[PDB]
Amino acid sequence: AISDADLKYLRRCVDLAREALDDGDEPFGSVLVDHTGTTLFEDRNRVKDGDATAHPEFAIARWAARHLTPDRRARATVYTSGEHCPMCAAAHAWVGLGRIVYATSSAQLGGWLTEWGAQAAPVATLPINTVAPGVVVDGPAEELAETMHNLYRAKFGR
Amino acid sequence: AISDADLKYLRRCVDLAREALDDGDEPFGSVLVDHTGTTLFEDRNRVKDGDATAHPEFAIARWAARHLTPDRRARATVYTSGEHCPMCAAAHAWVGLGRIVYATSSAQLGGWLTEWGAQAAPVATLPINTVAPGVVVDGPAEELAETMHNLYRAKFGR
Ligand SMILES: O=c1nc[nH]c(=O)[nH]1
Ligand SMILES: O=c1nc[nH]c(=O)[nH]1
Ligand SMILES: [Zn+2]
Ligand SMILES: [Zn+2]
Repeated sequence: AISDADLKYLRRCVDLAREALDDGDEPFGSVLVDHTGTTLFEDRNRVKDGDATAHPEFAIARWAARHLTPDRRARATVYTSGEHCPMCAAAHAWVGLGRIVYATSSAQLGGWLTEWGAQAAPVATLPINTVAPGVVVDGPAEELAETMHNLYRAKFGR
Repeated sequence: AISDADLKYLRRCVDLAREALDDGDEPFGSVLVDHTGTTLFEDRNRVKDGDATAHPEFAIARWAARHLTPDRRARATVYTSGEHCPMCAAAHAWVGLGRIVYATSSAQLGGWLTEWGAQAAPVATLPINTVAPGVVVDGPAEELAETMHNLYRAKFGR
């Protein structure tokens, strides 16, 4: 399901999540990749300037809306370190992007938060296909479960 | 309870939706109201230029994160002609806005779209509280339902 190439991109997402963490933001990174394997756009979380909606997948949906034809959007892939929240999953579906691949699920992150005693997000951790039934979704990647546990702990578990 | 003040704001939302319809956009309008009864920001749907995520409730959330302190956001009210889609409900809860009042439910709109044989949105019509469990939500308003049915019919009927 997750190819070797798919892993390479998820690892790039983990590196963008790390840049975010190192810069004071939350550890989420995301990459948009055309059908050919060329990276079109990369972004990471930027909520530290006060806007909690500054999620990378959202910015990818809007970048694609402005710069890609619908046909090209349907055949592009979004890679993300963490599974799209409902905001990001709906935006993705609204603009007509294609396959999503995630390293860790929002269910896992949900679970990990409570284990540390951290406050739950005000947004439910709904799987992507509850929000967006038509989207092709792959993940998680078992290889990245430990790394993402560590990253998420660095930010949310003290 | 939807009060008489609330209904006045919903009627302004219906007017903004009609402005969207006359401009060639989809009929959605929303208003952000301070706890003092002051209108702070007003917007409507702007998707015709090709960005399908140009929902007014989402513009409200970003304007609020930019312009209001967290505490002022929590005490302000968002009025909307149509119930927040999952993208907009999530954004609202991320930035920590308060009460939502809507004139017509996304369930009502979904049923109407099915009657017209209109193609269903790529985003599921989840109730606000499925996405954002902590938000106080009121509506629909029985008195504006037929009015919004007519505006929807103008855009989506066939
Ligand atoms: O930047 C983000 N991307 C997905 N979910 C979340 O809470 N934050
Ligand atoms: O502008 C919008 N607001 C709510 N739902 C929708 O499809 N569009
Ligand atoms: Zn998100
Ligand atoms: Zn919306």
